[PDB]
Amino acid sequence: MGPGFDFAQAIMKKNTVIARTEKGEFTMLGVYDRVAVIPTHASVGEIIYINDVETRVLDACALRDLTDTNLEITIVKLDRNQKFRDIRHFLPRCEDDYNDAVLSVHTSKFPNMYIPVGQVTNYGFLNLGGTPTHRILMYNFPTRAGQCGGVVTTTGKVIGIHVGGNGAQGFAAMLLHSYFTD
Repeated sequence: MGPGFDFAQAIMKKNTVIARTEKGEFTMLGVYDRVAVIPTHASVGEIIYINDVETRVLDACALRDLTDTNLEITIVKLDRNQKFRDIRHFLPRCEDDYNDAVLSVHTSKFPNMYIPVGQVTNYGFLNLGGTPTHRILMYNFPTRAGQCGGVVTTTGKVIGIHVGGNGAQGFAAMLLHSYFTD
């Protein structure tokens, strides 16, 4: 509908796949080469389904900060025959608050879904499903099951992936440029 939705659509149309684990279907953001991200609660194993195709997992790393606190991001390298467009130059370098964000989801259940979530707070600490978690972004939208892995963007920046909600607020794990240096 406007330039925020334009940037979000450009990311969804080239840099997302549908990932399926034993814990469900997730929006999965591809970042560069065969490297993608998914919420750690997806419990990625040795094999994952990517757009309903059986795919070997070459590496999976559940990130934690240097206090050994959960970040809720798993970085997955996929045994896929095709690379993602490199979007690392759209990742923020530092923790920050944002205005006017969009949460975008693409699954069998929720195809082509875009939500204007508005103002995003650097929330920091969250007890997420009983797990102490750091680098959490918060938005005041009643997100639901089915939105986990959804991409949070502003114009020009890919800032997080949706990892939970409390019925009134939604929560994303930050993406930082430093997670994807090679």
